[PDB]
Amino acid sequence: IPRFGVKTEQEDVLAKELEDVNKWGLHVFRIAELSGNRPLTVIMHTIFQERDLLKTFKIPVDTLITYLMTLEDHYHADVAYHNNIHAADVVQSTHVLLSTPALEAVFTDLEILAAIFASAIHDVDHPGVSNQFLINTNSELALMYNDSSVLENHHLAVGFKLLQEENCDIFQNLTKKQRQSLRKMVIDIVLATDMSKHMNLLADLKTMVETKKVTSSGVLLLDNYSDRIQVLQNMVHCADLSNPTKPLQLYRQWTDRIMEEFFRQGDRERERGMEISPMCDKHNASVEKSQVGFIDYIVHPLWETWADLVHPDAQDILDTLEDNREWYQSTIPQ
Amino acid sequence: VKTEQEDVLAKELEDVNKWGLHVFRIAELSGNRPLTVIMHTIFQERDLLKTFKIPVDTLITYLMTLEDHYHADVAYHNNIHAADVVQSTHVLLSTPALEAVFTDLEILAAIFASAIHDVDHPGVSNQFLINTNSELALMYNDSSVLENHHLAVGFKLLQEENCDIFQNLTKKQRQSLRKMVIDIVLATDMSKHMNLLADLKTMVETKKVTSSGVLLLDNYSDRIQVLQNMVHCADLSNPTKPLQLYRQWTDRIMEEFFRQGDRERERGMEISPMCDKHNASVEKSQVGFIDYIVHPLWETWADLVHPDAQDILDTLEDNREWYQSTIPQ
Amino acid sequence: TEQEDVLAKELEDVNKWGLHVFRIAELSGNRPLTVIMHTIFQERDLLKTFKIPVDTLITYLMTLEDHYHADVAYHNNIHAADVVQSTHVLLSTPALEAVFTDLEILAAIFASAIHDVDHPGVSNQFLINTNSELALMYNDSSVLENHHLAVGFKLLQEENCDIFQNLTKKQRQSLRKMVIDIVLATDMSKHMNLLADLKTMVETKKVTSSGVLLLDNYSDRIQVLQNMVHCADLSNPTKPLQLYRQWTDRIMEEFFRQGDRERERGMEISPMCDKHNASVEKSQVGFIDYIVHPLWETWADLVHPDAQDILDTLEDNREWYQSTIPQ
Amino acid sequence: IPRFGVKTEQEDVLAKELEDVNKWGLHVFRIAELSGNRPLTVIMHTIFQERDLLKTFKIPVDTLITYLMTLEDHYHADVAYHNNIHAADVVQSTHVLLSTPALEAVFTDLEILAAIFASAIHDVDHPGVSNQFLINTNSELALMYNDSSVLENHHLAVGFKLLQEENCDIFQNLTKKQRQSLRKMVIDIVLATDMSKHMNLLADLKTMVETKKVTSSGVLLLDNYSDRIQVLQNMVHCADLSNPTKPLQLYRQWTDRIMEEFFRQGDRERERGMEISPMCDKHNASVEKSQVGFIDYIVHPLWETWADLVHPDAQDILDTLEDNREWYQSTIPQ
Ligand SMILES: COc1ccc([C@@H]2CNC(=O)C2)cc1OC1CCCC1
Ligand SMILES: COc1ccc([C@@H]2CNC(=O)C2)cc1OC1CCCC1
Ligand SMILES: COc1ccc([C@@H]2CNC(=O)C2)cc1OC1CCCC1
Ligand SMILES: COc1ccc([C@@H]2CNC(=O)C2)cc1OC1CCCC1
Ligand SMILES: [Zn+2]
Ligand SMILES: [Zn+2]
Ligand SMILES: [Zn+2]
Ligand SMILES: [Zn+2]
Ligand SMILES: [Zn+2]
Ligand SMILES: [Zn+2]
Ligand SMILES: [Zn+2]
Ligand SMILES: [Zn+2]
Repeated sequence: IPRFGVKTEQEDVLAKELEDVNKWGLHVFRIAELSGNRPLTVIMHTIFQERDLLKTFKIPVDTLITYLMTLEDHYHADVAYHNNIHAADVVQSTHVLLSTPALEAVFTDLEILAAIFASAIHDVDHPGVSNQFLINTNSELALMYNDSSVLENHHLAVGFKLLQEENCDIFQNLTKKQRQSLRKMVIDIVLATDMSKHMNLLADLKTMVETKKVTSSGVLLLDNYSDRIQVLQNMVHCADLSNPTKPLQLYRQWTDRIMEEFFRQGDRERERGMEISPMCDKHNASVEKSQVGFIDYIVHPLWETWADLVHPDAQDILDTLEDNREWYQSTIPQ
Repeated sequence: VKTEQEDVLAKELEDVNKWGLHVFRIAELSGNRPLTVIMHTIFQERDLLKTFKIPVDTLITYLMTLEDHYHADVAYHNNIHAADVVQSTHVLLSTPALEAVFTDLEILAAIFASAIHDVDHPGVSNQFLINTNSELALMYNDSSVLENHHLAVGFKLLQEENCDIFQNLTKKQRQSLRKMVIDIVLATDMSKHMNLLADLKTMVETKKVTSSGVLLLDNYSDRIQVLQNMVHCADLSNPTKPLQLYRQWTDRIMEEFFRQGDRERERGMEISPMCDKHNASVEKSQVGFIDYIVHPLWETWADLVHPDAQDILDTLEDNREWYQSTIPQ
Repeated sequence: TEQEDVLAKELEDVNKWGLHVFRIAELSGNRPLTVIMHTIFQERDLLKTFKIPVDTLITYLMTLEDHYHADVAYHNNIHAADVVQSTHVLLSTPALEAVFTDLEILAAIFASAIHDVDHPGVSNQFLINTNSELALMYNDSSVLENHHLAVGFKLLQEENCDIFQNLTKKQRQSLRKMVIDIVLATDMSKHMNLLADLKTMVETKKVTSSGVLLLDNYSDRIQVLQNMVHCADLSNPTKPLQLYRQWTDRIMEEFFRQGDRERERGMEISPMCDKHNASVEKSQVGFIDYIVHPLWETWADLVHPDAQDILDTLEDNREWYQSTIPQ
Repeated sequence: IPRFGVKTEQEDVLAKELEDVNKWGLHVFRIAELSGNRPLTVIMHTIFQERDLLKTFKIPVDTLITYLMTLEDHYHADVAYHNNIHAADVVQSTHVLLSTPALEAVFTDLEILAAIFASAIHDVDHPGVSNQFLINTNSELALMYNDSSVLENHHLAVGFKLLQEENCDIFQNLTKKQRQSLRKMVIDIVLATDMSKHMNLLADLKTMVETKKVTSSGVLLLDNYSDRIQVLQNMVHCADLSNPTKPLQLYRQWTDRIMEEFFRQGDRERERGMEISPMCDKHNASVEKSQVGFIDYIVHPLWETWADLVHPDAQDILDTLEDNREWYQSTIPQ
């Protein structure tokens, strides 16, 4: 995109926007336009360089860029929510959560690499429909994964498979030991994004906040793998369910996108004479009531528990959530 | 009772048997279901549901399912191109020179084959899939990767819930249908164009017609060959359509080609031919496409059903001039 | 006929815990899974009940059996045949008499028949360490088990093979879910947590007035079915010594081959797979003590006292092997 | 790290057997027993060392052995004919044919590697039944490959797929251009092994013989890829059909195996109520007539043409073929 070794006017504007990668509330949609619809590539690249992950894991730059573009190319541009913009956002969000004071120096570079790589592939090749819809139509995807976390298993499978395309193996220089460890952590994290796992994921997290233990600096202390992976699973899970905690201006865009996607599934289900899934009926919808419900039963209980784990780090995020809830509350038409 | 969108749609569907159907218009009016609507319309028109005892619901379900597997984000190789090739083949099947030459099964094969010939097309060429070591290319050994895939997906989609539209055909019919469909779709791979055309010419030079001018086809070989070229012509019929339609196709294919070029540029790959938006020649390209591929093909087909395709050759030669006089200097 | 007079005679034990499966494999021409599944389907009148054409059932069974590897010493068609017949008997246990619908009975038996289809003779960890296509497809999670399910269902799609063609949509979805639930439960890594939940059920155990076990909701009925097939899969040590020793030789042969493969490859040799540092005897006793017995003891406490003659046979076979531990 | 790729205390007896690696009639069955059923791994290792392919293409020793073991592991031990022994034999036979005087210095190292690799993977994961059988039972395999060269397309896919297992990428150090060339040549060679392409192949070979050209040296002239790949295809095709041209003792063993595999398909076809395939009915078998017919209508016509192409290099191969043909003839019950 440059000319004579100097940034283009667009690149410069993009570079200036990217300066907020370490802040909750990055203008992720602005970055998607500026990057020519390459939010996931540019943001992952910026984060890998910010964290010096290329040197640490000897990842050639071109291989990194080639894989990222290939990964992004596999997110469907025609899907309203579960696309490359959602992935870029979950990546950036995870990146911010990883740098929380309460977790400073808690994770190794490899665990950090896993949290981020997992965030980047967690919804790749999402068809824009739920597991249940895939299950009810006897799709081969459902047949292949025995109707269990179909999409999630698929996202993982594809994320790894793309490492094999020409000059795409960003892990070519890791030892078998590192790769097996990285791989197990990424799998554990992504499978934990299947909402059907939510309740139990939160139950275990609350419990961890009970036996919780720290140091004289308030920094968390995680004994073994079981505790460290649990924090990472919930971290990415929070990032995936962070739309409601973002400045309303961003949140509203996420709401329109998820509803647009749900409504498309409802239309397809109606055409096919299937029962219209919950919240996927544009003729009997309550965008405001549903967002309030989403917040009261899932998002608030999750972030509240997280804010507790890293208290008081996630206070502003928690305040924003509660504020956005009241805003949606006051919007319900009587 | 009316419902406007319905009157305007059903009205447009009235041209289903005519070369020049306003397919883009039908796509809009049907809420983006041109393949479902047109296939179904055509299936009724030819009385196909009754002949092969295809339950309506199963057909509609399979059609929407198939249509759902064409990519909405692909400018050219999407559900609209599929619908067009289907309808274009439906017209070519009714040409006088072939009157009553094909059985109902063979008619079903040419149409189903047209419906799935490009399903799940990613918007990029075989060579791009090969050069990047895509899972698809490795699976098909770099040979007609996409075409093999289209077949595989088209058939596979029959196994989804209430999607087996051939559930009442016999093992004999299913076997015969499968083989014909496979032969037809694999023939759409452009790398096989030159040979297909040559082999077609040799057939015209043995054109064993009747007293009415109706072609004669004995063995499966002659038969399948006409079906392969028929579908091949349908697939390559954009230029022979009313200028207003042809122009939309041209804009669509270029959008897709340029998108591939941008992809290839991003990856540092050599930009494929006619895929560089910075070094384009839309007008010059189209003219060349017509002279070296489309016209040579259509002149041969019209030479097999003479004079059934005169208006087709005329519209072609006309658009050929329109784009030509559009060449800057 | 000179053969079936012997076979059919041997097949008269289908309902007894100790059938001579090996001899049956001989007499049937290495078709124990096809034969035994056939008998059991007639015995329970499953063909007429679900309107399964005879030709279709047999074609599928043969197709299914053909996908069990003849070169694998343990995880072959004989293990499959045996787990089927064993699940068959466990379903007739008094404490469960008339507790399961025919669909459920179908699911349990079908799940048993396909539970190990296309087993390569090596463990999930081996497929994982080698970056095999199977492990990459299933994200190193219950790799073999997911595969067994996929192939089992997939083979229904072959010529004249859909034995569930005449089931209603509801029956198909129900069966499908249950078969998956069962087979995924046979992954030994799920053992500990599957037994813990079985015991928690043994405590709050409740029966009907007729005595027969009272199975409330789906969660309770599937969990009982999961553990049942799991018991059938780990039944070898509870059978008569003669049979049991044949299984030990077979499992050890398969394990040693895997060990030899890991050695040629400079891979760490898996536990009990090193033929140069073997302990066939101590291992069977340890297998019986820390896994098999605890499982069959919790099952005894569930269908008490139905699983009595079996549990004693287990405790005896242990003594025998222990008396063979060198030192 | 052992001497012949695998460990064996019979190493001395194995070494003596492997001395004939460059000779037609190597005791392949004997080598299989001595290598612990690793004839493919041992023979490929020996050939790569002799041709110096590891050095030329920077193939790490351990990567090659791991791949060969993996590849050999995917030939089925329960299949009597299409197993690792047949693959080892075809590899070795192709190796001898590549060394024929009439072809000296004609092929590049890359083309030699392609011919040998293609021979090694040409029948991998063979089920022991024909393409026709897989097509008539609606096998998943036939569906994936639209009933066209089902087995052959699969042999190629598996052979290439296995390069992705841990430490199995023997082509990791080849440039992109080399990898594409090799891949195209291997695909072209293996697909030509489908017997349904036999007549076109032969007819084409005869044509080339008709206008055959030799250089200033006594070697064949091949300009374009088209003439080059054609010779390689016929060469491997000849190796695949070389059983009848080997010392009778070896030939008869091959005959028993193929018949055993054919009858197996025969029994399976009758169990399922299928029409038994030709030469698969153990109840109506004429093993001797069949071998004679096989030699008269397929093998001899092919080797006769190959002999002319490399005249007089394969004169003894042809002489043995005729001696063996008479042996089977005098074995025909009357
Ligand atoms: C901010 O919007 C949302 C953002 C993200 C999600 C996740 C994506 N898919 C899910 O099931 C949860 C749901 C949302 O809203 C849903 C809750 C109520 C209606 C839709
Ligand atoms: C309407 O034009 C076109 C319409 C359709 C096609 C087919 C789609 N892919 C192919 O390879 C042929 C090409 C066209 O023109 C191309 C040739 C020159 C420029 C683009
Ligand atoms: C009859 O023996 C056995 C029978 C069955 C099994 C199951 C099959 N695969 C498993 O992982 C468990 C293990 C046996 O013995 C093993 C335990 C110690 C050595 C081998
Ligand atoms: C050693 O003989 C044979 C050796 C090799 C083959 C090839 C392997 N598979 C084929 O289809 C051909 C066939 C043989 O003989 C067959 C032809 C007549 C009877 C069997
Ligand atoms: Zn998701
Ligand atoms: Zn997500
Ligand atoms: Zn196409
Ligand atoms: Zn097309
Ligand atoms: Zn198992
Ligand atoms: Zn088992
Ligand atoms: Zn072959
Ligand atoms: Zn072969």
